[PDB]
Amino acid sequence: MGFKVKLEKRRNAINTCLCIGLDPDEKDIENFMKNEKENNYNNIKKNLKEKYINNVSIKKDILLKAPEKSEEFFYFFNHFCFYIINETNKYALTFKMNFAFYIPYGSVGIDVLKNVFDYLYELNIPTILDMKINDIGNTVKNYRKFIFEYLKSDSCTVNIYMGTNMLKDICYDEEKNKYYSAFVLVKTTNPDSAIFQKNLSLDNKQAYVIMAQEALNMSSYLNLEQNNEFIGFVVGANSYDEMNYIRTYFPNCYILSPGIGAQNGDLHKTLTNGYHKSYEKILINIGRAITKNPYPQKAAQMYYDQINAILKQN
Amino acid sequence: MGFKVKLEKRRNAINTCLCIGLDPDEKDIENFMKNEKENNYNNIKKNLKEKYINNVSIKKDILLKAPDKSEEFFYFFNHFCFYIINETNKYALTFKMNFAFYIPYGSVGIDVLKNVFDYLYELNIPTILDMKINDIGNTVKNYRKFIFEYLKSDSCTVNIYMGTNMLKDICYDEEKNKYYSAFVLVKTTNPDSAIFQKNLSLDNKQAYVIMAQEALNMSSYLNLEQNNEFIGFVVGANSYDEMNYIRTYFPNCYILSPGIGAQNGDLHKTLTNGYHKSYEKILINIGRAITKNPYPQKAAQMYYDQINAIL
Ligand SMILES: O=c1ccn([C@@H]2O[C@H](COP(=O)(O)O)[C@@H](O)[C@H]2O)c(=O)[nH]1
Ligand SMILES: O=c1ccn([C@@H]2O[C@H](COP(=O)(O)O)[C@@H](O)[C@H]2O)c(=O)[nH]1
Repeated sequence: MGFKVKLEKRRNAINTCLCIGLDPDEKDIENFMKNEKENNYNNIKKNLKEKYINNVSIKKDILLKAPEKSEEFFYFFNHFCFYIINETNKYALTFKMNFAFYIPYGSVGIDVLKNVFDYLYELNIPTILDMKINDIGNTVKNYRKFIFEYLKSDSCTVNIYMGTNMLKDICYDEEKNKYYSAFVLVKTTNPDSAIFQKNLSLDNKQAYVIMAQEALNMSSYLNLEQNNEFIGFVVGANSYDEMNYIRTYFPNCYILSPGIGAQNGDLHKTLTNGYHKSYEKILINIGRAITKNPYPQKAAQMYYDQINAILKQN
Repeated sequence: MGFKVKLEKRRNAINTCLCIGLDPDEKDIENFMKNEKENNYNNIKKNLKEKYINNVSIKKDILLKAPDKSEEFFYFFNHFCFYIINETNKYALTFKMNFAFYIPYGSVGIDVLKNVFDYLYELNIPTILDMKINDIGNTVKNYRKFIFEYLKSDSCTVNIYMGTNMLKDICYDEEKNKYYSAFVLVKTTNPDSAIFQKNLSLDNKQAYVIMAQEALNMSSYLNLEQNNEFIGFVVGANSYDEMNYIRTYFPNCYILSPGIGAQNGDLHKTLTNGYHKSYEKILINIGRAITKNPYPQKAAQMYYDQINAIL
């Protein structure tokens, strides 16, 4: 229907802006495999009872077999992702998945990535692919096809330092007359992100302000928000004094904020600075704090309740 | 094994700085399949006669089949890349392959990319993966493993706008005590690349300059060049005023320059601005002008001879 409408519907459904990050590393997979075998696959057996696992399109036969040795890594990697989604999805307004974690093993991880997006799409849960794509317009069309046609993602992240015009070939497809949403990197959770995003300037404005400004110019040029799509901003949770300014200077803009949890922020200051009455425009991404926690559903609910309490106090 | 030594060794062997870009699109694959079907698989049959094709590690049971299905697209895509490598590798100092062209179909294209790097690695031809990676240090280690451990690439491209420190987790691996090379995006061939790389500045030095300096400071901090690795710059062929500034201000730097051919540059002016006696420090990337040309070897030789004349 459009990412804007889809986000706004689900926010009424579950009343949160929590964005769960699903970034499984190699140690998450082996710990999951060892724990399932020592506990008689209690989580995997629960996955196979879930409805939508019968609708994934890649190696469905292998995935539904009860515990083909070369497929062992594919099996537990994919089932670990189902486990996290099954355990925590009721608290998630959005799921964000970083492309880097699904490529380091070659094609096998892309098949897992495809199944994860198929799974979330049948749950009708909004998705974000954190791929931070950037290239010339001819080349970036390949990224658009992978993100929005193959995976059927709702959105992705973009690094427009090479030029804002790349958004014309990411957020718009003239041949299908289709519109897509994206989050451009504005201020990032790197400790040394300032050297370029702060200390560079044009007309006594810091680079992140000018980059956010240029991003919205492209958004209006492509008429995304008339098609219920948008171009948003990635603003790190630790950047409290740029967050305010983004919300103040650009009201009604969508912000994706990572850095709470594994990178050690303060949730109240982040959410209040980026707050908006439509709080789907202030997505709080929490990944490793949930996915590496021993009781993931318990962890998701903890951050779910904390976010709602800070919303009420707004 | 070091990238600096590998580049300079091969440069003496074939005496060129041509970088052949292998960016096959959807129509390159369909056209290759169509012509192979019309002409009794003459190029695919030539690919299977090569000794080194046995060195690919993914689905060799399909790749080495006589030409004959769900595996049909994978087969012709993979063989098209081998076809180009077989036709043109004698003129290439390095091969650069842009990750974007290998992902849009899902995992199948990554299998081709792996086999392509396997093929080039056994031919001992230097490789570049044009992926322009950028992320936090924890995340980018995954790119380093995919690029330098899985594909065994010699180098890749990086966008350090998120912070120079990501190079610490790309060009160096503390657990293995291994060093890798990279090319940082400095000035790009976008028509509107100026909006950020030119008009942004610190104390009236343009953003690309401060990014280039910050890139080499990181290279010196990691002691890359004593481990026969380096950090280089991506400087567009059309940017003659910055190409010359980089060559003078950073005299011994490695430069990777794309944009000649399909993006309508002038080879003489680009190469002269960035020239260095060790001309492996000025790689000229040519992609579509060769891969989309009807006679790829003839086009590669055309640019090879043209580059050699400019010296
Ligand atoms: O400025 C940014 C942009 C994106 N991410 C991504 O967000 C996720 C953070 O998850 P975690 O730190 O909660 O585990 C990772 O995928 C990371 O690459 C950041 O951490 N900071
Ligand atoms: O500033 C840049 C940086 C990288 N590339 C890459 O170089 C190749 C262009 O070669 P060609 O096919 O245009 O000849 C593509 O992979 C493209 O993504 C550019 O064209 N311009």
